[PDB]
Amino acid sequence: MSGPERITLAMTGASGAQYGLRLLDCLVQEEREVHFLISKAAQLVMATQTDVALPAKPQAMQAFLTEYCGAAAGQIRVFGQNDWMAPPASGSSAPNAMVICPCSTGTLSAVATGACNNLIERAADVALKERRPLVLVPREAPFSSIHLENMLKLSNLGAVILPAAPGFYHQPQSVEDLVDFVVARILNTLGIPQDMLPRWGEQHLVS
Amino acid sequence: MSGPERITLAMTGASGAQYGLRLLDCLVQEEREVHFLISKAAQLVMATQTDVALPAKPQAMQAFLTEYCGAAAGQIRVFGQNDWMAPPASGSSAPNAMVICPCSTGTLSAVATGACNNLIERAADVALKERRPLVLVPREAPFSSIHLENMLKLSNLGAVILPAAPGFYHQPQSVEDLVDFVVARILNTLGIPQDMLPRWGEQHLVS
Amino acid sequence: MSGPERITLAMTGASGAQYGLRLLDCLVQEEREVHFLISKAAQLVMATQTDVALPAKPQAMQAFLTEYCGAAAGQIRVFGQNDWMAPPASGSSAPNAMVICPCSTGTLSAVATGACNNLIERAADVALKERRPLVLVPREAPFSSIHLENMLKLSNLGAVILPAAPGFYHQPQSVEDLVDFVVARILNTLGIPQDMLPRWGEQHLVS
Amino acid sequence: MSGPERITLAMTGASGAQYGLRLLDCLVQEEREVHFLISKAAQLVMATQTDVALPAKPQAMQAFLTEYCGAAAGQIRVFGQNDWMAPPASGSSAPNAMVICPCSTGTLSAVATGACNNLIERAADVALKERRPLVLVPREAPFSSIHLENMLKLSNLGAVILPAAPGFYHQPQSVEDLVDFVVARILNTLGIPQDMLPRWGEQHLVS
Amino acid sequence: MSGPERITLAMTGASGAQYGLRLLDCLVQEEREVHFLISKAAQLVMATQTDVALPAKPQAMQAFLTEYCGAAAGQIRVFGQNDWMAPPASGSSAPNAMVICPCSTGTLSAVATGACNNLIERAADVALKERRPLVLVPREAPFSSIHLENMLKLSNLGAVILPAAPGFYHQPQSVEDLVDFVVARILNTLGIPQDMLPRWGEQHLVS
Amino acid sequence: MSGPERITLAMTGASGAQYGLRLLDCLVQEEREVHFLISKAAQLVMATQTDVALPAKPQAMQAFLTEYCGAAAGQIRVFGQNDWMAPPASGSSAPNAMVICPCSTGTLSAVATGACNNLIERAADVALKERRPLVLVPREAPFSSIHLENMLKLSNLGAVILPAAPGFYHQPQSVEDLVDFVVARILNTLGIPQDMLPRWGEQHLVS
Amino acid sequence: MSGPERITLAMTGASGAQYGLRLLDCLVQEEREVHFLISKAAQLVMATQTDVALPAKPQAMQAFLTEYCGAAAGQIRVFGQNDWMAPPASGSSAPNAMVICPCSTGTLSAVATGACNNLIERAADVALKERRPLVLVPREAPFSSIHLENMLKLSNLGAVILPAAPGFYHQPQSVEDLVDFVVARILNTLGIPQDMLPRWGEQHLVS
Amino acid sequence: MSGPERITLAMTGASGAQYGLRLLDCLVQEEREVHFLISKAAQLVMATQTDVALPAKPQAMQAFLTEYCGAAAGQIRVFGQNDWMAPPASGSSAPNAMVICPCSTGTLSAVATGACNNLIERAADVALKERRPLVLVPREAPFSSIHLENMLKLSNLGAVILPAAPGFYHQPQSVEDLVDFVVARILNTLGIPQDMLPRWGEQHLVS
Ligand SMILES: Cc1cc2nc3c(=O)[nH]c(=O)nc-3n(C[C@H](O)[C@H](O)[C@H](O)COP(=O)(O)O)c2cc1C
Ligand SMILES: Cc1cc2nc3c(=O)[nH]c(=O)nc-3n(C[C@H](O)[C@H](O)[C@H](O)COP(=O)(O)O)c2cc1C
Ligand SMILES: Cc1cc2nc3c(=O)[nH]c(=O)nc-3n(C[C@H](O)[C@H](O)[C@H](O)COP(=O)(O)O)c2cc1C
Ligand SMILES: Cc1cc2nc3c(=O)[nH]c(=O)nc-3n(C[C@H](O)[C@H](O)[C@H](O)COP(=O)(O)O)c2cc1C
Ligand SMILES: Cc1cc2nc3c(=O)[nH]c(=O)nc-3n(C[C@H](O)[C@H](O)[C@H](O)COP(=O)(O)O)c2cc1C
Ligand SMILES: Cc1cc2nc3c(=O)[nH]c(=O)nc-3n(C[C@H](O)[C@H](O)[C@H](O)COP(=O)(O)O)c2cc1C
Ligand SMILES: Cc1cc2nc3c(=O)[nH]c(=O)nc-3n(C[C@H](O)[C@H](O)[C@H](O)COP(=O)(O)O)c2cc1C
Ligand SMILES: Cc1cc2nc3c(=O)[nH]c(=O)nc-3n(C[C@H](O)[C@H](O)[C@H](O)COP(=O)(O)O)c2cc1C
Ligand SMILES: CC(C)=CCOP(=O)(O)O
Ligand SMILES: CC(C)=CCOP(=O)(O)O
Ligand SMILES: CC(C)=CCOP(=O)(O)O
Ligand SMILES: CC(C)=CCOP(=O)(O)O
Ligand SMILES: CC(C)=CCOP(=O)(O)O
Ligand SMILES: CC(C)=CCOP(=O)(O)O
Ligand SMILES: CC(C)=CCOP(=O)(O)O
Ligand SMILES: CC(C)=CCOP(=O)(O)O
Ligand SMILES: [K+]
Ligand SMILES: [K+]
Ligand SMILES: [K+]
Ligand SMILES: [K+]
Ligand SMILES: [K+]
Ligand SMILES: [K+]
Ligand SMILES: [K+]
Ligand SMILES: [K+]
Repeated sequence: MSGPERITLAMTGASGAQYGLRLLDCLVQEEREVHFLISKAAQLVMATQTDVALPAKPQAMQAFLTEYCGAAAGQIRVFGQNDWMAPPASGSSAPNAMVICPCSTGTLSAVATGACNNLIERAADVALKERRPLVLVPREAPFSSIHLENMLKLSNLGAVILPAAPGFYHQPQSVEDLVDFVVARILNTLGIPQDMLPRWGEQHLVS
Repeated sequence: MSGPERITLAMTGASGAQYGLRLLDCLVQEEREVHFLISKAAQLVMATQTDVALPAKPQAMQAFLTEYCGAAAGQIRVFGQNDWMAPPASGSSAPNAMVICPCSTGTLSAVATGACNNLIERAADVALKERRPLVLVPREAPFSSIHLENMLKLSNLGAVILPAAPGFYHQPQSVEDLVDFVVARILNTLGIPQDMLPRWGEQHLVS
Repeated sequence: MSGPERITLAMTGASGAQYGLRLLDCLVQEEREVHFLISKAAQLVMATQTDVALPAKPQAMQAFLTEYCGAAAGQIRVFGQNDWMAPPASGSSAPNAMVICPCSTGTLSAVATGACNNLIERAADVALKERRPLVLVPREAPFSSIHLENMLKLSNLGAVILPAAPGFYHQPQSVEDLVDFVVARILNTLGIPQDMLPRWGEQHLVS
Repeated sequence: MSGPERITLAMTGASGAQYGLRLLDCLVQEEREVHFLISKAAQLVMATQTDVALPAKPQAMQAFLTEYCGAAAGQIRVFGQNDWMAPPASGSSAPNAMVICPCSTGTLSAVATGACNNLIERAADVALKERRPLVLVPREAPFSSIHLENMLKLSNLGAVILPAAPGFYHQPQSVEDLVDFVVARILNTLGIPQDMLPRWGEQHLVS
Repeated sequence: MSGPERITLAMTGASGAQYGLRLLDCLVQEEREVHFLISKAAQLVMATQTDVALPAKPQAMQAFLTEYCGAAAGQIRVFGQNDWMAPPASGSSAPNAMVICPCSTGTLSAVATGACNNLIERAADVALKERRPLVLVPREAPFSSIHLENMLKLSNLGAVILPAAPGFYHQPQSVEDLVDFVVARILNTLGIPQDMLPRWGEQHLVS
Repeated sequence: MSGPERITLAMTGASGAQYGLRLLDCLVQEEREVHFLISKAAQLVMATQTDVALPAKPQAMQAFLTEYCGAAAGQIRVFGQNDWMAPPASGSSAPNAMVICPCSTGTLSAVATGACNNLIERAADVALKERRPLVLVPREAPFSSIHLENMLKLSNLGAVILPAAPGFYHQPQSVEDLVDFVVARILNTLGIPQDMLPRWGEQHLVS
Repeated sequence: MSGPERITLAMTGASGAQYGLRLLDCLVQEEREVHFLISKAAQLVMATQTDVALPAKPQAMQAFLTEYCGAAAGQIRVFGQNDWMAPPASGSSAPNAMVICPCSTGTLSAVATGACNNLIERAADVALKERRPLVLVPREAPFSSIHLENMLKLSNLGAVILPAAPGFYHQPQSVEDLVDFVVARILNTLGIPQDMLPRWGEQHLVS
Repeated sequence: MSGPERITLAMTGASGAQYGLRLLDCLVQEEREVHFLISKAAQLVMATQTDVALPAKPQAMQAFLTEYCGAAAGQIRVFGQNDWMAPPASGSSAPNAMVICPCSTGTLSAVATGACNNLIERAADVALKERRPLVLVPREAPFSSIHLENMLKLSNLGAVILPAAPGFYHQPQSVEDLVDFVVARILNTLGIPQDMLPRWGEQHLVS
């Protein structure tokens, strides 16, 4: 397989739960293992703004998502926000790529300053210290200088800042086509195959 | 009226021509005067990726857009990329708010470094030196450190960096609802009335 | 009216609950709408160091403060520390000026780094990204370099750093006259009328 | 009226006394109140290089300028260099816009570093802490790196750096037309009406 | 004795003469030697805003303060603003702790930039080069970025920035109790005994 | 194969056309696909200073280079300076390593500031945002501070700055041996096999 | 002769064509060789705002200026905006001092960032890398922070930033006397004799 | 003579001994005095990679080089790596220009940080403190960020960073023509006559 075997996928409380769910579904279809983390605010976002009824407790959530995605047994692991026994809490874990999708401005801040107040924050701290892939998908507008300084610091350290800013050059016909644009760019960044967004200019031989 | 009487609206060659057109249409409906600028690459973007057939020459373009938006005579002015006689080229002009929507990474760079290679770039140079509103709507993913340093410099100087990153909390049902989300935030930033996005929590009295 | 129609007033756990209460009372008398936020530590400060018995729950608190200030019905809204449905959580809300009075060093830190761990912190994140007024009233001594770097970053971004450092040039005769000095400066910063502190030198014609 | 009711106009010892006098005269004609400050070196500049015989003492100076400009009684207030009873010494004063025209490199330095050795310097310190308009009109050539760092620091904080660098695009026929160019830009910056410099391109409809 | 034998106490022209006088009185009661410096603006502040009639000349002032505080003969030394023969002008002097209380923003600026235009400024220059204690008690609101950068530079070099920002956790009943709060913190910083402010939590054994 | 399948090779107007041609020829022999870009100034450099007669138009150029290198059909693609349909214009393209050989100081500047005025500049903007290899081969002497700051910024972001500074430790006998030294280092940087420069010390077992 | 034998004089599109022409005329009278460069925007400025009818093409322009100034044959050389065969394009050229008079903010930007999009920009890049004199004569008001950062960077590298900010201490009676003031300062900076501005205080023996 | 009478020529252990020898030979032919310094690693480079058999000891080396270059008696002085009696060790010496050709990355580091571990390093420390010419000829590829930061620091202080990066615009036919290109640029930087590289465009009159 091209790309990582295991992805830590953290959802935080920005608008854009759709991107996180679609990414989870694509990662499952490419037979990757997913370590799934979700914040309390992202639970509120999904509950109040989508019609996905995600159970609260980690075991019930793991069962629901496994069904939602047609995943294989053990393929999706769910860990709670203080579960320091989970692999992402330590750099001695097996290597995983991490994506925070969507990434709230508060989680962006925590990651940039090294705050470790929950497993999502610690898992990012670990990704950075181990030089493992870390992709952040912020969804905010406007971006303040605080936001931008936090993104720049992390980009300078090798994190990928991939805003939830879809393009229109594939002639999107639905919300889903926009969601898929961003998910495709994430998978491209991770080096995981995707067929939602063609390779620009692949057939163009001469100008 | 709340907000500026005159907006300089510059379209550049990022993906997202839809946002610029929708904004132009909303600004016309709020009876503002619009000084319209468009780059050669943004012409290519509109031509090759929308089904708006925008004429090439400024006078023909002014006629087309006036029709497209139902604008009043003289309400939309169009200026070409080297027309230094246009009001935006000088700070002695009547005050206008400026929005670059969408804003390519190259135009973001030019603005942040003070390059003045065309009227769009000069018009931004002028907005900043006069302390007149300047809103940039970048549409790129990922954002590199180069992009982020350019946005941060400009945000620190009082420009508003408003990425084309729509939210989902109004339950969007179409591409157009996403486009309108970003346009609404622009109009909110400018202080111009809009009814596309409700005021969050306006009826919420107690927690 | 001169000045903002709506103020988000956040009280945090620094010494100086008196300033926050006096400001709330003045804002009510100038017929402004107040969105009131208070941290758990500021509850402890008021409980253990004032003889204002503030109820714990938001609805009971809203009733108490409305009585305390002689406010009109709906004039004071109270929101709890995780109530993301409240207007201050989103920039799509109606514009409000925000004052954090008093501002603990921990809340100063959170605001300067973009941490968003409660509604007060998020509401400040929003104020800054929207370019809406944000006034911080720290009460600490000494100020460390950490404190000072956090204040400087925010001042450079357009927040007003207004320490709880009263002046003596109005010949204060009581604690209340000192409290009113600081409240007056806040209201002056906000552009809201006040008659507690005269306009210096207004009658002085020549030197 | 558009623009501020009251302007603090400080003249310091750079070459260009003409600009300060012309500005004072225009501000009087637009019926603004002017709080006039002048340094000892600027007195020497006016005395030795203009044929305006400005009296030394504040009361005599106030009488002379009131005559010179055709001002109304009390319209021009004059304050001496240590008169801390004057409104500009305190932020509790009524709001004024401040212009230092011309601005010597030493006064530029004092303002940028926060030195408060006289009323002009203090009045600028106050303008900056209150977020009130502050315009500096330096007249020096070359600009050293010291000068440029001082201007940049202040520009970054929201002061307007408006060098005494007139333009030629109105076809100036006299020294006075050059002086008026700079005065016009000052008044434009302040938001005060002026008819000396037309609005560039106001009649230009299309390119 | 705990703490320094000799304190250089400089009063400058900020509002808050009360703090400087109260500190002088406490230092006298703890049998310390005080080298007293006062600026011309601080003389104006005391004259116009307190009912302490401080004589102008150093010898007359030394006599007055010695009486005011019940000091011993030679215990208070007074030095004028250009008296370079005074111990504080040279680092070869016997070691003293220095406190500038209150500290105007102009004196803060001078100290941070190394300006040495009077004995107070030089005495601070010396304190910093000798690594002797230097405490600054600014009294200003708002603090501008200029103020904050000057405080941060000095704090980073080991000066103590102790704003005149009293706390309310000792249940102050008068202006004097607020003044004493700040004076207590100064004496704590200096390591000099004081009984005005109890030791927080000294009797609290367990949570 | 070790190393990238596809290289974007941009030639710009520095002295050293020989290096770009030799690299193109080596890349062809290692059966890589080459997306070839050349600036107008680099055309002038090749025309006026080499005896390679490179046709002007992209299709004619593609035919000429395919012959020059003995390339396979479609192996060399040529794109013009505004051809935004070419793969290098978008990060959604298939991954390529990019080398700018030689790299003029103006192209170095454009890349470091994010200017995107042609396809070479955009292609570098894309390489950096996608974290794809980007190698710059400047040929200038002296290097100014402007040059050096631009190289440092890009090196800090992960671009490889490989000046056209050949070594002499392989005992070069001709200009071609010097050219091959630099080309070898490029291919080593890219991870592409080369046999022009031996592996230093590969047979040295002990000191 | 004192000063340089050869000056590269670049005119760019700021207001102030008069200064460039007057300087050219003075340089000719001091029998210097002038390599003359002019941008397209500066052609528009001269055409639309002076009554100097400057031919478009370099040879016709060289003939016109030679007549205008009474220059000797070959004394004025004119080079077009892409003529890389001209001496200023290379540091291997004979040494020249360079002056950009007037200097637009866009040309200031290009020089400060190292952009080399035309011969003027390259010629400045070369001046800086060779440590040859480079004088920039900006004419803008206000100066933004972008402008000021660009000037500071270049001043720190040894370029002379000489704004078109004339002085009044020679009692100017006409526009021409103001123009000559700035030209005199340029010639003083270059070390070329001039008799338009006396040497300040040359006859003053004692104070 | 144009240029310096005395050059300190230091050879260090980068590849490119040829440049140092050729420069020494040209300096001798222009009848300059040369103070020659060579590191132990540069001895190894010359020994193992050239067929110049340079004696080890300073006196034997001085004799050999005097013969090699056809120098006059005393024209070449050789000093060993700890000979602090040599003129270059002190700024009280007669002024010399210094060139380090070639300049290893370790010697570049030492110079940039002020390390003074041998006479070459000290001689550069002295050149910089005396503001005497200092030219560094690094020969490395790639340049790391460490290298680039060290070059930038020194360039900012007025050292000339002249990489061993020859140009091809004189149609080089041999290794020697490339070596001579770099040597010519060095001599141009020093202001010493050379006829190896023509003056670009000297005969080009018009574009
Ligand atoms: C409906 C809803 C939408 C939100 N949308 C955003 C958003 O788009 N961007 C953002 O930064 N925060 C948004 N927030 C706020 C955060 O959820 C909040 O700041 C929270 O503290 C984030 O916590 P977390 O980072 O642990 O998920 C939203 C909250 C809610 C309730
Ligand atoms: C179809 C198309 C889509 C593009 N989309 C983007 C984009 O989303 N973001 C971007 O920064 N550049 C995009 N570009 C590239 C720019 O158009 C290019 O860098 C150009 O130089 C911008 O010039 P301008 O800033 O003058 O409009 C796109 C180009 C094309 C043809
Ligand atoms: C009685 C009392 C007084 C306090 N006074 C201060 C103070 O003056 N300044 C301060 O920064 N923190 C003070 N604190 C501490 C904070 O309350 C504490 O750091 C807390 O975490 C702040 O949380 P908050 O920012 O959410 O309100 C005080 C706490 C108590 C109990
Ligand atoms: C005739 C004259 C002209 C001066 N022109 C300038 C000038 O153009 N720019 C400047 O910075 N200083 C100029 N100075 C010097 C200042 O006046 C001097 O540095 C003084 O200290 C400024 O003090 P002030 O800032 O309190 O007015 C001039 C002085 C005189 C006498
Ligand atoms: C009544 C009065 C009150 C003042 N209060 C303050 C103050 O609170 N803070 C301050 O920085 N300056 C204040 N100033 C201004 C200064 O005294 C002024 O800037 C002066 O130059 C300070 O000089 P000094 O630092 O030598 O004492 C006040 C002045 C007066 C007359
Ligand atoms: C013959 C010739 C040689 C040049 N050599 C160099 C060089 O070695 N380094 C350089 O930075 N620029 C050199 N230039 C200049 C550039 O070509 C010029 O600055 C141009 O604008 C670069 O444009 P480009 O980056 O789009 O290729 C040379 C130009 C010519 C004509
Ligand atoms: C009549 C006229 C006057 C101008 N005056 C100025 C000016 O004073 N300062 C400036 O920076 N730009 C001015 N500009 C704008 C520039 O000419 C413009 O930004 C252009 O791109 C500069 O290009 P250049 O630097 O290649 O000459 C003016 C343009 C015109 C038409
Ligand atoms: C054959 C040879 C070639 C070397 N070439 C280089 C080179 O090109 N660049 C470089 O920085 N170091 C090169 N080095 C390494 C240095 O000589 C080494 O780092 C040494 O410590 C430099 O010491 P010096 O600066 O006192 O001369 C080379 C060494 C040898 C043996
Ligand atoms: C949960 C855990 C064992 C953390 C320690 O991990 P690491 O050594 O800090 O990478
Ligand atoms: C096109 C024009 C007159 C530009 C000059 O404007 P400004 O004086 O630089 O604001
Ligand atoms: C609670 C809420 C809808 C937050 C989203 O606000 P915004 O789009 O980030 O200003
Ligand atoms: C002259 C005077 C009362 C200065 C105090 O003003 P502020 O409180 O520092 O704005
Ligand atoms: C007044 C005096 C002797 C100052 C010299 O003191 P120091 O040597 O600078 O500490
Ligand atoms: C030419 C093109 C479709 C550019 C958009 O690419 P990307 O989304 O900015 O990587
Ligand atoms: C036009 C030309 C030969 C440019 C090369 O000059 P240089 O070697 O970069 O000073
Ligand atoms: C070898 C020697 C006398 C070094 C002292 O030189 P300098 O005073 O540091 O320039
Ligand atoms: K598109
Ligand atoms: K949502
Ligand atoms: K007072
Ligand atoms: K003009
Ligand atoms: K308290
Ligand atoms: K070698
Ligand atoms: K004058
Ligand atoms: K060449």
